[PDB]
Amino acid sequence: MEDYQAAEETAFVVDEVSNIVKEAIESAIGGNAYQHSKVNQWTTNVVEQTLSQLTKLGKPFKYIVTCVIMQKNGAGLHTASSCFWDSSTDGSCTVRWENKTMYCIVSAFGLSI
Amino acid sequence: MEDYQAAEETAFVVDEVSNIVKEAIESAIGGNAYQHSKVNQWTTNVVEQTLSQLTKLGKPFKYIVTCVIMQKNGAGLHTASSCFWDSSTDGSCTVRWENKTMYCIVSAFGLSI
Repeated sequence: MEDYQAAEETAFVVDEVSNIVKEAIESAIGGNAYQHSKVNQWTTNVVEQTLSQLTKLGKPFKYIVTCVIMQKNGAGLHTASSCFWDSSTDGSCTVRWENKTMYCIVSAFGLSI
Repeated sequence: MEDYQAAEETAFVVDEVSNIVKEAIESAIGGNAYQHSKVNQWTTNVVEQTLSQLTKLGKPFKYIVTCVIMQKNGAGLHTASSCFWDSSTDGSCTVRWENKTMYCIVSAFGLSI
């Protein structure tokens, strides 16, 4: 029982990362519409909140967070991520959020130290 | 002198990864115009070529490759990333490529094992 608890403590749980990413996106973006001059601040705030929460987790992981904001004007969006790590300890979580005007794709990667 | 060569061998060279990514983008994409049906193939080929070359480098790095391909239709693009590793060993390299019709941003992250 103790070993499973320790493994869960040291594991990269995708659900909590996705929750953190959703909370950061909503806090920084929320109901706000797409504005080109403010995409800089929005991406910065989302990534900073996500990395702060991931560090607050206390898990022995190096974290890499990437955020993409795109305007809804008919343009096509495709994000793909293929990597090379140890699948037993490192993880990734891609969260797609969208409102009436804007796509926000945030990919978080946690690699064991 | 030997220590410097060993460090350079084990270091995440930004320029080498940038050249690898540019080569992958040119090989997979080249001068082709934007086609939504080909974006999946282009992204997959770019990422796999980048990963293959980075693994052929022989450096003890876990590699993360993310590719974004979007049509040019007047919408402004921003891709942002902020992370948490040991800055002395792990590195990142983002390459922005564009033609008449499409933007393509590829971010590669090499983390020491």
